[PDB]
Amino acid sequence: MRRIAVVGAAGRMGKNLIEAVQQTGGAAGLTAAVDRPDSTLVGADAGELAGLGRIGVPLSGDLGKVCEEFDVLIDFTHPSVTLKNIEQCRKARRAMVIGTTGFSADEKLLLAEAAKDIPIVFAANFSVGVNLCLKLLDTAARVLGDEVDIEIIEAHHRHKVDAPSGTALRMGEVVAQALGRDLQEVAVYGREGQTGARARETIGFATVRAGDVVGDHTVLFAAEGERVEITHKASSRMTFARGAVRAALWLEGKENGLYDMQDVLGLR
Amino acid sequence: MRRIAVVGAAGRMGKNLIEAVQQTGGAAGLTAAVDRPDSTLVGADAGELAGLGRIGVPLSGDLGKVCEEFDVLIDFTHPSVTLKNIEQCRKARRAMVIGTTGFSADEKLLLAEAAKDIPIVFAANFSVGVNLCLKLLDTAARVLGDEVDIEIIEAHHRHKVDAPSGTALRMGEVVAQALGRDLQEVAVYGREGQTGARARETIGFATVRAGDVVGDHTVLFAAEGERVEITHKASSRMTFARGAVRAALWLEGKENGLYDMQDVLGLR
Amino acid sequence: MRRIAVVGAAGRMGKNLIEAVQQTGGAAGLTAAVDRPDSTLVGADAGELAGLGRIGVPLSGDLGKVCEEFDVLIDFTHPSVTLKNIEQCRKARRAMVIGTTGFSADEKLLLAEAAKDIPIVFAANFSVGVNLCLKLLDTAARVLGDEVDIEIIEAHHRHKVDAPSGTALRMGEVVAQALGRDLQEVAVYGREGQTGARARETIGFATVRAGDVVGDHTVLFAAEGERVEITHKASSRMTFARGAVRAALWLEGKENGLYDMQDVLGLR
Amino acid sequence: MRRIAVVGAAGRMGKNLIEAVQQTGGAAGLTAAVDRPDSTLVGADAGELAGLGRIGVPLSGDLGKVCEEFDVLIDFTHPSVTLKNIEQCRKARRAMVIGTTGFSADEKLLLAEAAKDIPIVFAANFSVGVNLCLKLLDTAARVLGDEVDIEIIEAHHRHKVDAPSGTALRMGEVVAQALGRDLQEVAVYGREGQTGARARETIGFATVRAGDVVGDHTVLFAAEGERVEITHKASSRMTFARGAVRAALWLEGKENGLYDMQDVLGLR
Ligand SMILES: NC(=O)c1ccc[n+]([C@@H]2O[C@H](COP(=O)([O-])OP(=O)(O)OC[C@H]3O[C@@H](n4cnc5c(N)ncnc54)[C@H](O)[C@@H]3O)[C@@H](O)[C@H]2O)c1
Ligand SMILES: NC(=O)c1ccc[n+]([C@@H]2O[C@H](COP(=O)([O-])OP(=O)(O)OC[C@H]3O[C@@H](n4cnc5c(N)ncnc54)[C@H](O)[C@@H]3O)[C@@H](O)[C@H]2O)c1
Ligand SMILES: NC(=O)c1ccc[n+]([C@@H]2O[C@H](COP(=O)([O-])OP(=O)(O)OC[C@H]3O[C@@H](n4cnc5c(N)ncnc54)[C@H](O)[C@@H]3O)[C@@H](O)[C@H]2O)c1
Ligand SMILES: NC(=O)c1ccc[n+]([C@@H]2O[C@H](COP(=O)([O-])OP(=O)(O)OC[C@H]3O[C@@H](n4cnc5c(N)ncnc54)[C@H](O)[C@@H]3O)[C@@H](O)[C@H]2O)c1
Ligand SMILES: [Cl-]
Ligand SMILES: [Cl-]
Repeated sequence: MRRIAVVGAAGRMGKNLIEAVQQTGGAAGLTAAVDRPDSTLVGADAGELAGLGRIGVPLSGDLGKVCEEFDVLIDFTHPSVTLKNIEQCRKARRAMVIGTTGFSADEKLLLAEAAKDIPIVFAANFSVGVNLCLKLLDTAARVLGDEVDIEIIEAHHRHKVDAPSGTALRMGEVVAQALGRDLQEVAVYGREGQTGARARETIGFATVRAGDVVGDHTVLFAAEGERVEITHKASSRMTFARGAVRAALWLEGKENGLYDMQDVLGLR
Repeated sequence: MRRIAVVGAAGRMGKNLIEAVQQTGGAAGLTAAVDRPDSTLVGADAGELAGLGRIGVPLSGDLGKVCEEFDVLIDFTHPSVTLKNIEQCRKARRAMVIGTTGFSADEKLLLAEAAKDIPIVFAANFSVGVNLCLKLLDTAARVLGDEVDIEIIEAHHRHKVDAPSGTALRMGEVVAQALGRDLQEVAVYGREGQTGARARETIGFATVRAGDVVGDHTVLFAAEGERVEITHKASSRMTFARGAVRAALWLEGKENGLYDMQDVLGLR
Repeated sequence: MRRIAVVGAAGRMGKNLIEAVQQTGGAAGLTAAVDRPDSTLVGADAGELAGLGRIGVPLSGDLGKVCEEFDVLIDFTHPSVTLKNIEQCRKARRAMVIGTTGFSADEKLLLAEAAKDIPIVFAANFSVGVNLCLKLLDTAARVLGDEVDIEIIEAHHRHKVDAPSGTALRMGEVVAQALGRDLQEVAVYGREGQTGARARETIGFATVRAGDVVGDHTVLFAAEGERVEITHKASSRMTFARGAVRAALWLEGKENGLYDMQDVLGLR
Repeated sequence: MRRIAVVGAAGRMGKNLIEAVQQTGGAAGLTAAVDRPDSTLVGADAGELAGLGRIGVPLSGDLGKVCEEFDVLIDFTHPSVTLKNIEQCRKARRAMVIGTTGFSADEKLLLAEAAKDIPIVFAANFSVGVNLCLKLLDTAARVLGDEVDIEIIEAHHRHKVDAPSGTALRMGEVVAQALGRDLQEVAVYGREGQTGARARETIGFATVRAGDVVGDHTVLFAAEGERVEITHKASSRMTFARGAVRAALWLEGKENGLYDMQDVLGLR
């Protein structure tokens, strides 16, 4: 089977990753789990810590002591940690799946550099469903062309501070690019009063903020006689964990390089 | 059976009214149809003109010519026309259903003045479903109270000039009044950038403009653990015609006065 | 403030109840938390156990030792436990909110008996949104009458063994009763092949089983020209916890008796 | 401009085709309109008959009379009629768009035989959105694989006789073929009682019959953490007419052969 290590294992995503690894059924197995060296959770069973049954893998504090018991490392931590993990995995010639965000430009260049020596999957969004939708949106925009009005409707919980969501904006950009438009020029984010007849080129954003919604995204393509909607509904962050594990498996037998979920899903 | 006349019978709502009347299964029947005396369609069968089979009712040009041949007049024309229609019905002591919009405050007083002598149903919206939703919203808002975020999502076709719709704003007003809020003070019509966390008092409007959508309206009430949605979808203007016909039957036996659809539907 | 005890505090619902109590903001406060006497969690902070900050209330093993530090007891345990709690609360003249399910008929009679001496809220479903929807459905069915086709669409996760859900069936019964129909006679649960034109009286159930869906419920009322949909979407069991806490507060100053959520919500 | 003739011009699709042709912004124009020689509508303007302004094209009764006045014939009539239409177009060497349904396997061979001499677009469904969705479904199914539960939810009006729709079954077949399943073996059309936990291979159909719904189709792909939905909503039969007109323009310059909408839309 595929031997998978998880670093940041005691974290929110790390716990989800442990779970998604066990849910592959002998395709993969957890062989290592690493968190902070100064963590009082060090020594505890990684399975128990994630709310699962006892797996038989203790939480350890140093990737170096276990750096040879795995085939691939999945990393959802913090840039300063991932850089150190990159170093150890590169030296040990082990593949990586990196979900950590917030890398600086210089920190990013290190990723491509390490990708000379090891195969890496690096993605800002590991959701299989979201990445699939991004491809479907490109196909739909190209087929439907300038016949349709395109509107992006999203809902998120009452605590979200940014609107529209990063995902909605990305969907907007996919559509804009497919139709040769500049999103920033044609985007509308609200409507109040006498707005007038809709321009065909407009990409409209209707944004709902309410309750505890994890994240709903719909792109509507509407013309006379018909509507097409492509919709993603998230219920938890397990979607990112499952996509990371898929990436970890996909990496088996792959040439050195820097890949993303479009590669993993065969959508590029 | 109930003898129904339709004025503005060649118009958009007029044609729908003819169809809605004929569809009553024999409870009612069309006995007169009037449009402009100006009309080139004068003489043509009312059924044929509405795309139905021949009904046996020619399109008349003068309400006065057929004044003594109907129990109730349904009027979807124009304020100037209705004000004249009213005086004729008032003198002939005939009941009216008035769907015409755009009356001044003074003219409404004139309608009421006439309603002293005849029963009249006068409503800004004759859709049974929309008026029902207005009542359901008041109930929902009172029960859920300040615990929920309330968002009003609507979609209309690409040629609609005003946003949010009059129906969406009315839904807004119903919820605001139930919760003791000033809609103008708490309404939000768009979201862009760092809007920050949502204030509970906010009534948000997310408005979609696209394709040929006749009119979709949803009110979302959201809190931790659950969403409640009250939704109306219009497929054609037949919804208003059917509601007007329901009013015309309801008027039978009613004492003089000025009524609305909340009276007709018993929602008051 | 309102002093609230929670029994079954270490359980799934008990943990949610602790959380919903703290989320009232001085309207209520947790003063006691009881679970199994033989629990090794006894002594631990009820707040910490539920994943919250330290509340200052230890988990105890016996309601009797604390039976006077609270105004109302919320109980989500098991019938054999609740019966004992009923006894202690009755003697101490303390109100109760009972969410425990699975009572036998004889066990139920004890509830009504205790309700001679104390005020009790007892409900099979403590969700405010679901109970609200049940009332809205009655209003809608009565207003729309035999003009509409009524269809109940629900979705639940891939592990649910019963179809349609208990909630969908209850919604079906509300509608059936409102229109004077027998649900069992008019219900349809699937459609395959040449089913023919739809009978107006039919109440249709379209049931989706997929993924991890917690529970979506929609009642569609459809006629020519329009659709009305009343929809409840659950995201977690916190909805039941929040409704129980509302009941606990509602009980303040109430006469002895047996109440349900229709009373709490003022919908009866 | 492209010279388009419509046969069955007085029919339901015929009228829609006339409108769709006139709406092309001058890319195309109607030059002939044929219905039964039997027709009482013979002589009437094609625009007027379709509820449009006078177009200047009288309804003809014989395809042979106008055989040399169009580049492409759009045919939505009846198999017996189309088989004759084909031989005339074949001899006049005129391209065809055939929307007529209900051909035998032998007659399809005859269509192909004719397609040896003229270019023909022949499709069971001319909606651009529906055909697009068929392609998106194949992509979605291949990417998501055996990880998801796949459910097909559709709604149609109260007079539709067959369930699920032909479009829903086709969507079922697309997904089944992508995943190497036998649709007949894995399809489920209803759920009642203790159905038990869902098998992953199952393709579920939840079918709604209600009101005047022209046709809503949704395919849900669900797994832990996320739902993906691909949705088509038809508002009128204009969707098929617009697609047929797109095909008629696409045919310009095409070599002889038998084409479908996957060719027209480049989805192959
Ligand atoms: N790409 C995606 O799809 C996606 C999705 C969700 C989150 N993220 C990113 O994943 C990262 C983690 O998110 P989280 O919410 O899981 O944060 P979190 O803080 O819950 O978990 C982070 C873990 O890193 C551990 N950690 C810190 N220093 C360490 C070290 N030196 N060695 C090992 N472990 C160490 C912390 O102890 C903690 O357990 C963030 O960058 C977040 O943006 C990416
Ligand atoms: N209350 C509602 O629910 C509702 C819904 C839709 C429309 N409306 C209102 O209905 C009215 C008409 O709507 P429409 O879209 O049918 O417009 P329309 O212009 O198609 O119909 C107007 C008809 O009135 C006829 N008319 C004009 N002067 C006349 C006269 N002196 N005597 C007789 N007929 C005369 C015109 O010839 C035309 O046929 C507008 O005020 C619109 O706002 C109300
Ligand atoms: N009415 C509703 O809306 C609603 C909603 C959800 C669950 N429920 C009902 O709530 C009950 C609990 O559900 P759960 O899923 O929370 O089960 P759970 O088993 O997670 O929690 C039950 C708790 O009861 C505790 N318990 C057992 N014996 C006890 C005793 N003698 N004294 C004190 N505590 C004791 C157990 O230790 C456990 O912590 C069940 O009857 C379930 O059907 C009702
Ligand atoms: N492929 C698609 O996407 C699609 C969509 C809708 C309908 N259809 C098919 O289109 C066909 C017609 O659909 P409709 O609903 O428009 O039916 P319809 O009967 O309204 O139209 C039929 C028309 O054909 C005319 N006709 C009959 N014999 C004729 C002849 N010998 N010469 C000329 N005209 C003649 C009739 O007079 C009538 O006007 C059916 O086969 C239907 O299945 C296909
Ligand atoms: Cl109500
Ligand atoms: Cl694709």
